[PDB]
Amino acid sequence: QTSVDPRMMALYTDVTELVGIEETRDKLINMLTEGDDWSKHPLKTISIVGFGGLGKTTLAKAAYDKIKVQFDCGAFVSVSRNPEMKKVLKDILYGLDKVKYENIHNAARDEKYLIDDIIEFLNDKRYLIVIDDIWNEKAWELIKCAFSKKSPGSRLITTTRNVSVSEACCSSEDDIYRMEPLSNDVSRTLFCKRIFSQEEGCPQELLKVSEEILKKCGGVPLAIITIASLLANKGHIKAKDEWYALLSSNRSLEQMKKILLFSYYDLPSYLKPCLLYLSIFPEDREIRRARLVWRWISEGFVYSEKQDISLYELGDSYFNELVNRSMIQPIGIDDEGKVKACRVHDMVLDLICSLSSEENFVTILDDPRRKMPNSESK
Amino acid sequence: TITLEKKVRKGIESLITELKLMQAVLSKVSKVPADQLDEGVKIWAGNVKELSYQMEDIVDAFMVRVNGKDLHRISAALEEVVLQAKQLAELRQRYEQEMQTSVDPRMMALYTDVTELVGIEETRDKLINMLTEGDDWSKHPLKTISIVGFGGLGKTTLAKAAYDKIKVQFDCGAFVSVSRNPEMKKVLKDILYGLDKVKYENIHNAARDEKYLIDDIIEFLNDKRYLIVIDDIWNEKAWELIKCAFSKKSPGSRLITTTRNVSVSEACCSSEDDIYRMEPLSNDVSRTLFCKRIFSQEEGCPQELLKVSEEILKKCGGVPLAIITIASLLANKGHIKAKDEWYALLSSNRSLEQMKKILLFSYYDLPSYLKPCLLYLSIFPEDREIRRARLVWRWISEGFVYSEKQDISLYELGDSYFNELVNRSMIQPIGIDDEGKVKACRVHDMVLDLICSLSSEENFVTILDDPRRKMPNSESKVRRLSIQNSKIDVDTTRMEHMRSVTVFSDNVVGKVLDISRFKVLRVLDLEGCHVSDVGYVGNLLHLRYLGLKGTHVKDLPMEVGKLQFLLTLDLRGTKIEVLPWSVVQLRRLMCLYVDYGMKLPSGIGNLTFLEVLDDLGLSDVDLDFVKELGRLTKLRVLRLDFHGFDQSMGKALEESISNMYKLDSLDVFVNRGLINCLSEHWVPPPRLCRLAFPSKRSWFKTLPSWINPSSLPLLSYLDITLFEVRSEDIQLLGTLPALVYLEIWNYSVFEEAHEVEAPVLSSGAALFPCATECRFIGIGAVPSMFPQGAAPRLKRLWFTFPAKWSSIGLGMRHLPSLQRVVVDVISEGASREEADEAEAALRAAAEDHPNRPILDIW
Ligand SMILES: Nc1ncnc2c1ncn2[C@@H]1O[C@H](COP(=O)(O)OP(=O)(O)OP(=O)(O)O)[C@@H](O)[C@H]1O
Ligand SMILES: Nc1ncnc2c1ncn2[C@@H]1O[C@H](COP(=O)(O)OP(=O)(O)OP(=O)(O)O)[C@@H](O)[C@H]1O
Repeated sequence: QTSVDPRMMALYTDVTELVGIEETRDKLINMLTEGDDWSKHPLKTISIVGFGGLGKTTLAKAAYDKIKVQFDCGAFVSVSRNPEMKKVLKDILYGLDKVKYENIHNAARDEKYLIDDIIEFLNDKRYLIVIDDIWNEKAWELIKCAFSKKSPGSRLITTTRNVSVSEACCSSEDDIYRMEPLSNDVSRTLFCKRIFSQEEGCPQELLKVSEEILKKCGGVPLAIITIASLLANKGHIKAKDEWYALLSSNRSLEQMKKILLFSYYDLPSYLKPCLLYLSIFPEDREIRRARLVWRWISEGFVYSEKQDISLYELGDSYFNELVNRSMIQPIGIDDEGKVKACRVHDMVLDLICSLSSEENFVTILDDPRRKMPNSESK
Repeated sequence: TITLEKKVRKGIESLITELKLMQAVLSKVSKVPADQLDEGVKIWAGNVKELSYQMEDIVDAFMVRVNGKDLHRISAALEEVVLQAKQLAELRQRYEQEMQTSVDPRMMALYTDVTELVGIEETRDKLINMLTEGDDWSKHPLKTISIVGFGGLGKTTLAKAAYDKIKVQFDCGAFVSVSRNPEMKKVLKDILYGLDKVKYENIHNAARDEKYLIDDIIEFLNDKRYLIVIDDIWNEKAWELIKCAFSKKSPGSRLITTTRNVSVSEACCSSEDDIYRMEPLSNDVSRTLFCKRIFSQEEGCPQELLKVSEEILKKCGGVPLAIITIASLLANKGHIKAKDEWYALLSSNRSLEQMKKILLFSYYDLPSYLKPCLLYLSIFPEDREIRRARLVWRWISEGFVYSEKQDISLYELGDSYFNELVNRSMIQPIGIDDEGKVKACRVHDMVLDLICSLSSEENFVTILDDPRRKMPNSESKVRRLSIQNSKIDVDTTRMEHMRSVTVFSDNVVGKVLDISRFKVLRVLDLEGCHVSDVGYVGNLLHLRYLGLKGTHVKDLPMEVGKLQFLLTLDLRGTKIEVLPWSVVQLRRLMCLYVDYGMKLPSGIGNLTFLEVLDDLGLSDVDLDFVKELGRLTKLRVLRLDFHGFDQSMGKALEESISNMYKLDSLDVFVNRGLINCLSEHWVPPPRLCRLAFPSKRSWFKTLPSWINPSSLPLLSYLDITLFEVRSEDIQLLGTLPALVYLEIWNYSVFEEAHEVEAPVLSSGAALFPCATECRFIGIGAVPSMFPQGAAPRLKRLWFTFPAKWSSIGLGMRHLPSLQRVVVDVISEGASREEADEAEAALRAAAEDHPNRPILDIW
């Protein structure tokens, strides 16, 4: 049969296991209400952006559960990558009132009548609605119709991985919240709590390997949690040399890989090679963009049939699109007014290296790891 | 050599069958919108198209040229093309692996805010008045209104506005939309659910046939007033079925329908007064919409942008969809773009994709045999207008028009194709031809861009402009070429397989390119160019259309007799005087345009199949010529000149004319004097439909006797100048059944010194059925002409009135439909004091009429 989205179980995680939410939760809550007469201003929309595994839907869920009391009706809907609009509208309706629209998932009407139902139900009410995991523009363009009328005091929240989608949702660029990774102390406490759960005392021999591992994670809660479960080995903590072996180099790991690969399976077909090409450069350094663009043009990944196009600006567009989908961190400003360099997360780099190795796209030569392929003549 | 002949025949028959199959497949493919095809099928279809072109060329070569060398070349080409076909088949089979739906883009527009519509109030109130129209509207029978126009014009918006405004004064209503390929069950369920959301709340899950749903609708509407809107009807069967639910009679109920097709609207409404034709916005309204959309708050356009703004607004054409999309494109909500960027856009995103997808519905709906005929319009320049006869003859020459019936003329098929294109609101017709049909046509500019892109993606047509649209980067096989900017230079050494060349340049460099190398041509069109002489027209052997109009050609090579296939030969405005004799030997020839100053050779009787002959000389000609004229039997248009023609032999000419059974139009031009032909006891052809004598200085005597409505049952046009008109001559014209148009001159009033005599009509009613215009130039009377109310369709009247008759009444209430009157007064007999008296009198007589026509005294 078909499997279920691995991100669904995370909605049933206990609340006493979240480390550093209070600050961000209260900041978002203040961004929503913001005043004493917030219940008299026009409808507002907030959006949250970042890369996968950063903790967006967790924060939205926290704020929603905290302040849902001060409204009349609300819902918490999730849109996937390839959505069916009927399903989304039925989900909204069933979330607004479980009794009246109890059998709404069996009705067979088109989108116009479902939108009319949503409009009629929301007349003269304050509502708080969260829409999750939007992946492109058409979906929002259609769902926006149900919130066309004006309603003083109502609020919308959306979460996404794509930046242009967030610019299209919100009106002002002050209504965008950018998720950012945890600090070092918070990450360390999460780690300890996750593994040394009760002692919360790290032995000394493990300190420096712990620090290098935490640096490799980068403050992303998903990676921290998965590696902590890997090293926990609930029966027994592993040995120091085994920690070293892991650093140099299961269900949770498969889940993390499957989750991160959503952004790769979503790219247009002409952008997949341009991404794998990043597995040529070493780990932590940064890459000049001009080098990348000229090498892409030389390899033959950039072409068009129009008569009046310059390949340089096509390549630049490809680079900006890769940055747009939150798969690359830009750094600095070039001497011609553009980005200077780019960085890549380390787990993403490992995924890319494995993907590109499974197809003879690139062969790397390190002595400890990644030696010559055993049986390959080409 | 006997064996070779037998083999080539077999190969050709095989190719013909294969061509049929390939065309079936391609037509099947070309229906799917581009978003549902996969790349494999698309690539394979392109290659199949190319092979089809090659095989057509081989078949044509065999048909024309049939010796040893020819048969050898043909056998070689046959073998090669068969091999290529097999190879492509294997290639497709090698990489075949088997391994949601979007929403209508027009749906979001129903949720647009109402404060963003600019100029609705007037049209909205006009439609509302067309619906109610009175105080007792709630007691008249059921009425149906329809709205027509092209896409993006604002039909459903207007319907929605009126509906929301007046829905209160009814009991029940609904707003349903039918798509292109509808399911009738879904439409009926939609109506039911719209009428009552509570009772029929779960109606979309019921599973009954159409009969029971129709019965439910009929039972619910019993004893109620309802207002129902039905949207986006695309053909006739849908309405034919939905009409059954509104079969009973219900006083006070109303229906509205909106559509893009004209025949559908004629089938919905009863009277042609219940049709609303949407028309684009004016210039001021369009400009305010533009500004509002972009400069939203300032509403102040900077000066440097004024003229580019005006050119852009002219290109949009007043269609709200285009205005809105281009305004969003130039807005760039972050920042208004720069002036040079505006220029770049003018010379040359989500909203743009949506607009293209919306406009392409009318293209994906055409029958398969009409899609090429539309793409062919991408050959002509942007804003000019196109003659329809040119189009029709070029379509026939290219091979787009064919049928298997035995008794059909391709000219009327082509005319039907043109009228169908006009019917679907994809072409704007302009003017009236000299044979009673449309003259020219225009195309919207965005539609033109869409057509150009579509036709370019398939090597259908290659255009040559220097700034944009240069030679294709990697293309060795070009079939149809269109030269518009003579600045470019052409290679024309790889273009072996041309089919059609057209030059639009007044420029000298236009005549520079060599033509004798295109050994396979079908259409040569040099109309307007300044070429001087063409001796290479022979040795082409494949032509079908030779268009030389308005060129400086002095004389033709006496080798045109070799072109055994030549449908059209157009010589007008050239400097030719005598046609070469070998012209007689063009057995397949269907159209001959020529000036009356050119000498035709003798044996013209051999040119059977002639369907159109223009401006015969008829001067310095013997009798056997006028007798030969009687052999062209299937001839539908004729024009004569009678210039030097001796009027002693008119009887033979009239017999030869009476011999042509199929015939529609006829002209006779005579300089002066009395016309000494077409005597009485003539028996005109039965199907005649248009007759004209544009002389205006050569009169008939009293009237031809053969004008009785039995001999000419069909007639919709007439133009005669009589010597002296009687009173019981207009009577005979009243007897004529159709007679849409009419124009009579009285020769004695002007050239002689006779005076205007008042004609009186008597003994009858309904004298002029279907007479929309009448110009009695030389004779006039308003009341006594039309007693009891006759000609209840007239719209323009021309008559003369002496000032003597100031002391007959000018009451214009006999005639309801009057809209325009043109008068001229003769003031020498009566004094000025009677003159201004009569002027004010007829002015008041025009003012009392409810329609309030316009006057002109002259
Ligand atoms: N502050 C935190 N403390 C502990 N765990 C956290 C915290 N924030 C997030 N997590 C954990 O991170 C995991 C993934 O987070 P989440 O799925 O909310 O990120 P996301 O932005 O929704 O990812 P995606 O963009 O793929 O939907 C969850 O299992 C959650 O338990
Ligand atoms: N008077 C107006 N002012 C502003 N916008 C208008 C006006 N009329 C129409 N529009 C806009 O034009 C767009 C298309 O109009 P509409 O779809 O009603 O035309 P239509 O005749 O229904 O087209 P189709 O024949 O394809 O259904 C709509 O988005 C509407 O907002």
